Amino acid sequence: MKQLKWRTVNPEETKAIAKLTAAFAKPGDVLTLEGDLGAGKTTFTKGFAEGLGITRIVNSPTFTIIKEYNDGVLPLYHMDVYRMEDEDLGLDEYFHGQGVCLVEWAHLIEEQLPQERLQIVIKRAGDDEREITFTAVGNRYEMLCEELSRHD
Ligand SMILES: Nc1ncnc2c1ncn2[C@@H]1O[C@H](COP(=O)(O)OP(=O)(O)O)[C@@H](O)[C@H]1O
Ligand SMILES: [Mg+2]
Repeated sequence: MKQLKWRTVNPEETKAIAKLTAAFAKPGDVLTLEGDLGAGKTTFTKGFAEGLGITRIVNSPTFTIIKEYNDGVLPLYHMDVYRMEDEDLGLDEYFHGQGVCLVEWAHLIEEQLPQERLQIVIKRAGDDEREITFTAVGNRYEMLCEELSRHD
């Protein structure tokens, strides 16, 4: 309900968690993603997009900050603020829009984030092994983790 944890040994397992998470996404959800470069934040997003029914490739949006995908069952607003110091962008319309936001490196703009979010931390744990921790902030995300673990 408040925290969930997984360990994965390949990118497909990481996408599989994200795929399932997307079944419980609702308009206005904001998911944050943290971890090293190469940890798997964008890989997670690729599986999340599969879960929403998006067929086109979902690649790292590092050099545009934001990428929109509208063909899924819910609009996906994929963000990476790694390069924000070089970018105003009005991320607020997306955060409180009718889609779902996945925000890589979100803590770099902590003060612009909505107070409530689902925080996803991807930690390296050996070669192709990752440890993924969901931390729910807000009743909505406690609700979401409730459903996810029940159907997990
Ligand atoms: N268990 C795993 N989960 C996610 N990615 C993995 C895993 N094992 C190896 N990888 C590889 O690590 C890289 C992660 O890339 P990416 O998702 O772009 O990282 P980030 O967005 O966090 O910088 C990919 O090349 C992926 O193939
Ligand atoms: Mg990335």
